[PDB]
Amino acid sequence: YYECYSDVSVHEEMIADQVRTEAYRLGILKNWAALRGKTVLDVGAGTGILSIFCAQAGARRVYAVEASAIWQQAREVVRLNGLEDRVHVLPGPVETVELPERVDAIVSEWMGYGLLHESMLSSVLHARTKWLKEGGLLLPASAELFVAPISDQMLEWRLGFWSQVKQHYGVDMSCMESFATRCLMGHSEIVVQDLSGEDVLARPQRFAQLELARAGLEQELEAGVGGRFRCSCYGSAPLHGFAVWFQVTFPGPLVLSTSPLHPATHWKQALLYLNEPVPVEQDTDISGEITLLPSPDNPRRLRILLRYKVGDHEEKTKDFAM
Amino acid sequence: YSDVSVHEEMIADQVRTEAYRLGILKNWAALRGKTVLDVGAGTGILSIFCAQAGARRVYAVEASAIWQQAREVVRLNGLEDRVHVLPGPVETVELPERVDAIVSEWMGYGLLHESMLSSVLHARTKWLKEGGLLLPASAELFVAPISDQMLEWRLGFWSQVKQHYGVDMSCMESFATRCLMGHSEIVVQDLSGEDVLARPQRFAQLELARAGLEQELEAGVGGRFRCSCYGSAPLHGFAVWFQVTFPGGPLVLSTSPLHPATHWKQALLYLNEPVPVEQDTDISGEITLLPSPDNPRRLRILLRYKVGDHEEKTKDFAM
Ligand SMILES: NC(=[NH2+])NCC[C@H]1O[C@@H](n2cnc3c(N)ncnc32)[C@H](O)[C@@H]1O
Ligand SMILES: NC(=[NH2+])NCC[C@H]1O[C@@H](n2cnc3c(N)ncnc32)[C@H](O)[C@@H]1O
Repeated sequence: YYECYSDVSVHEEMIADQVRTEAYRLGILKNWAALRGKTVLDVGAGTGILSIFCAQAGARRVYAVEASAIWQQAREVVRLNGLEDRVHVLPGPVETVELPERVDAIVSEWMGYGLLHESMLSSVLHARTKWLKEGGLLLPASAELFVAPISDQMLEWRLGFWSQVKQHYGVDMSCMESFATRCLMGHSEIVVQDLSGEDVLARPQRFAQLELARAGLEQELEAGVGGRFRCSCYGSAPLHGFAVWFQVTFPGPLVLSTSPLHPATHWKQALLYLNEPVPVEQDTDISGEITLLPSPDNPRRLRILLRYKVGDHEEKTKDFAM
Repeated sequence: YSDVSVHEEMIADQVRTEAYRLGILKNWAALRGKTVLDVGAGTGILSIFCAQAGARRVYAVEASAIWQQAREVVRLNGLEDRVHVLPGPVETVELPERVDAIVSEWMGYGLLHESMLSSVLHARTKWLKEGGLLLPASAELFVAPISDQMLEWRLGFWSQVKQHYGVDMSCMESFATRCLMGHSEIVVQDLSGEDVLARPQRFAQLELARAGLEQELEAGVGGRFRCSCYGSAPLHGFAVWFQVTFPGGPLVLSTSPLHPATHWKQALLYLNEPVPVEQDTDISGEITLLPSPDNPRRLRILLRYKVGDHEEKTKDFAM
């Protein structure tokens, strides 16, 4: 983990994510009145680009706390922009860092795949408890989870591939389709893949909301985060499972979304495949509940417990891990 | 290989699958009425190509659980009379006769990574008749110095941050070069002809009919090379790729960046830093493909090179 964020690739991926980086830039600059002349704490600053956005927004003092080796690159970026007097890159975890003062605001890019995989939300909440002033600002302030049933067209392509071999090469391989379905759908993994609007089978349902200012959100991460949903299918298509994505809200309201209906990001969406495709029709009712949990082996690994019911079928469950 | 994705990836590789189909079908005269051994048949698609080419019998040996799907595929094509799927490794399988030909899809990344060449050589010694047909029959290894254009854009990205967000990050290019080039790992990436700095050089050839080739793989495979640069560009390292040659009745399946792309792409051997070169800059050296000391299935590459008047350097790559 320390080895990943000390490398260039993940930071190159995060900054080249134009939708994400421009959203944080605007969400910060939009809060100029709340940041002008104030102090900011950046949890997991990486290269320090968000700390510099806060200084450009008028912040008097920004502390860029970064645990991996990339803090030495953040120091170089900050001096390269002539900002080391206002932006102080501090190495180490935010839980053991020593600030000279409680800060007026906390900014952090903490979200992982499925919102909570390999996430540093607990590190941000730990910094909110220890260093945020009473009534301080949080950027982003909240995260919203969404779910929708899907008919993954790419999966349908990989499933029908074996029925298409004979047209191209003359060898009938349609008997592979039953075997390919079990291999691509029978597993219990969370699949990270980006879908389009054509894949969405019903109206996306918002099933959970996390307000980062709430005390006790820390304990609820251990118990599990999620909620219940109900939707009606747009039309007839094979139900492959569900897509789970998130958005974060900045106090303005600016929204950074990872929805398939909105421009793509590096998070894509988290796909929960059923064991087999399920035929559904227009106005088919799909209800259930989804819980985002830490894996019992690794508290940084996202586990998702799915409970669902399709029409008159009996309620089923499935247990996913990243 | 009991999972579908690797077989789906192999068959979706149109350049690879069509080359094997033609190397088999164009050998109809040599395969008509003859027997074929398919080493690692997987789904059995190559064994059915050999049947259409005219083979009187094909033994499709497969060691993973995918042999049950190949058993179904052969039945679905009405060919279980002359195509027989036999489970287990080719080293312990019992055939009723020696065969006239061997067909096998055995090449891995860098030709010899997660390859089954030894199993094919084991089957050549045990089951192939004298002078029998091998499909493919040989493999040719190539090297060319490269200026990776994708690597240069990944390096130049940090100087472009100030234009969009107003934060200068050009100090990262020095740090990104060490991280993307200072490692000692074989990078599997596909290049184009624009990346090639000099005329590709063949530095080794493997003849699959040769007994004792298996012992030579364990000592190392490769040879020397010499090339002069096309023009001026930063030298980032060397790309290694292969081609397999079928006996004609001569079709070649290439993984060169100058030829249509395959799933093997090319094996990129990056230097620690970029090296400026110009037109007619002579690059000489030697490359050896070896089994890793930790894992004999894992490809290691010893690179020894000299750029112009610079001192001869070496670098030790693994997959
Ligand atoms: N946004 C994400 N999904 N991940 C961002 C992780 C970034 O925050 C850094 N980071 C993670 N946890 C911490 C922590 N407790 N304290 C400081 N930096 C941290 C990590 O080094 C990397 O730069
Ligand atoms: N990896 C490749 N270059 N080709 C695919 C390997 C295929 O050959 C099969 N295979 C590999 N080694 C052997 C062996 N010794 N005997 C039989 N089948 C084998 C493997 O199960 C898979 O279906």
